[PDB]
Amino acid sequence: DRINTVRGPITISEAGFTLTHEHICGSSAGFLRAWPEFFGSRKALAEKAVRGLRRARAAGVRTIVDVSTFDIGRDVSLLAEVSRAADVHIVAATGLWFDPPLSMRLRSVEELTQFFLREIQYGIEDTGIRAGIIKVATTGKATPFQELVLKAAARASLATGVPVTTHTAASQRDGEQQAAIFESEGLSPSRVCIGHSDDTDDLSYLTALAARGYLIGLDHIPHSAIGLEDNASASALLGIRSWQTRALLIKALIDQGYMKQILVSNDWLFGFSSYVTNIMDVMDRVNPDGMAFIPLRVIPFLREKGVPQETLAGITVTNPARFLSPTLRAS
Amino acid sequence: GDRINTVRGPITISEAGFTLTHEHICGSSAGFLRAWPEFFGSRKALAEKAVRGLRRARAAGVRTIVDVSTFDIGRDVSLLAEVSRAADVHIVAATGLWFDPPLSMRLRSVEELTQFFLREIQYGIEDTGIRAGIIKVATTGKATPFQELVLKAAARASLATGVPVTTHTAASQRDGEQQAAIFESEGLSPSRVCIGHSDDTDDLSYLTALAARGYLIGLDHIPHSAIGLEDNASASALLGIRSWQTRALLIKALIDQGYMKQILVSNDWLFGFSSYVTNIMDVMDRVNPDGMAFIPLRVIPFLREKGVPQETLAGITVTNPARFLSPTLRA
Ligand SMILES: OCCc1ccccc1
Ligand SMILES: OCCc1ccccc1
Ligand code: NA
Ligand code: NA
Ligand SMILES: [Zn+2]
Ligand SMILES: [Zn+2]
Repeated sequence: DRINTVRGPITISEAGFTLTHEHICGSSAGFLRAWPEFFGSRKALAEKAVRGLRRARAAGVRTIVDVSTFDIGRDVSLLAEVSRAADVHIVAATGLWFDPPLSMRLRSVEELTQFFLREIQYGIEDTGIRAGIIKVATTGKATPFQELVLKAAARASLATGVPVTTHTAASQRDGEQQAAIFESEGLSPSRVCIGHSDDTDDLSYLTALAARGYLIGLDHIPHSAIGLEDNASASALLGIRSWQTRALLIKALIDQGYMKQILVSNDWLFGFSSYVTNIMDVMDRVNPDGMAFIPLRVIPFLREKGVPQETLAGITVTNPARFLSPTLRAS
Repeated sequence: GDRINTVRGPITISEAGFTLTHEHICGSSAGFLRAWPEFFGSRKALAEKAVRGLRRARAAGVRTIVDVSTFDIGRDVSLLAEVSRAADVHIVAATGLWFDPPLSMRLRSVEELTQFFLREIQYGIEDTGIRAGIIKVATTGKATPFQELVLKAAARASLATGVPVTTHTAASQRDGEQQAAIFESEGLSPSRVCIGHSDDTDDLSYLTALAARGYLIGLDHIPHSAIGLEDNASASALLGIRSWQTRALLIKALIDQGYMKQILVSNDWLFGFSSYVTNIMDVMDRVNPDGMAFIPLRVIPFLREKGVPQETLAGITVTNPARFLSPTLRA
């Protein structure tokens, strides 16, 4: 009946319109604290995040799920501060992305399970802030270490009921391997969201996963390097497909009957150090709406394409609630 | 330079006294200790262990240690300051980058890295005001492209501040030669550089040639040995099969070749170690129960017994470190 946020537990009904894959800051463990000037200042970053969150809130966003793990440099204190200042619920994550340091990479599945459980059950660091989701990732075939992470993520989810969300190389169909690993651990597909799924047009891939019960994360909607074909780093990161092409995947999935398995987001951020310098500026120019892009542009676009109001509400409110609600497997 | 920066503030050169130049309170990863303190029992337990060990080293005559843990070694300056104060041992903190930088660091330019190192030396680490007194870098064989950038930034930061540079090397692969070339290409004086883990090789030719050029030779792995643990692969790979006596004899060898003024001795010890296999700490503590006190309790006496005069021993353990650590700008 309750979802853990950086301000404490909230009831399922309080979540409202939720963005399921976002970040306050995309960084590295200890980075923000060791070199805050990379972002101007910690204060400047916080203020930027507050402005953006307030704008998203004005557009109807009530909660965001910050899928920043330990290795994405998640700073829960920052999350709590901006959540309170902007009055937006923020769900924190545990798990490991693709940049784990040696102290993590050398751990066993059992040790990692303990670490994920710690963050979900006791709290992140010494803050008492409990994670409400487990984030994992692969970029093509999983590495041996990534397989361990996925297994530990499954074990932690099974013990706590918190869902798992992933980063994929959609092109490479990472989702299938991820699903395989999760199922080998007994995890229900309904507890998993296969992310960045809009990065591919393979509707066969998407639909096959949906059919098995997985949640499909169409969270890269505003990501596009169109108009910047000349910026190699940006093109590499953002792609050359339009936001409309990506958004159309939502309707496609709806049309195929999987409206209840879709999760939409922007995968936006206010600071980004884990890539080339200046990527944030480039991204902000591409999508000035930031996290508000979904409600301001995507939802109206889909409605214009014939998606009914109730399906839109179902996707942005109902689906996230059901996914985030901690749910233990029936015995 | 009339003062050396320590975690408790500046000290005069005379106050350094007997100094261990390559040590660690804890060998970890950025943000690891704060995120998963239970890996070490607890933060409190680790601190207590460190205080006991530092107090024992102090009883044996050690007055200062140089903790060469960088951002990526998970250096926690607050922990260092706490233990320094509780044990009453001076601790010099480091800046630089070891071999496990996260993406936020690895994507940076030489100019960016330079600014980060300067920040830690001139202003302070994190928001603590604790200023680094040394710059740590590393290679493990031929430098990676990023490592070349790190070495160049380290040289630039050293040139602007006067603080020395110390390195991690794959000694048997003669990394010191490439390191030296890079440093020299930036105009850094060899006298501001310590080529570490030099006792890991039996190639005296390599060591004397670097000494002849003015570099400091760090014979800092003296107690590291897996003799008696052949059966333990991880430990063997890490510690080697050469005896502590064989390593200590290199100190004598260099003295005999006329380079007593260019030798720095240490143990490369730690109280916690998460960046390797689990349980490595226990294995190490069994191998060398004296921990950091190994140098003064066993090595100095051993050398004396082999004919090294007291004045020479004092010069190596007090004078050399003082000269090295004193901030010195190029004329
Ligand atoms: O009950 C059907 C309403 C609904 C539509 C879309 C997604 C979840 C719920
Ligand atoms: O000649 C001065 C005495 C000395 C000996 C060894 C190292 C540093 C100094
Ligand atoms: Na919980
Ligand atoms: Na300084
Ligand atoms: Zn993301
Ligand atoms: Zn070391």
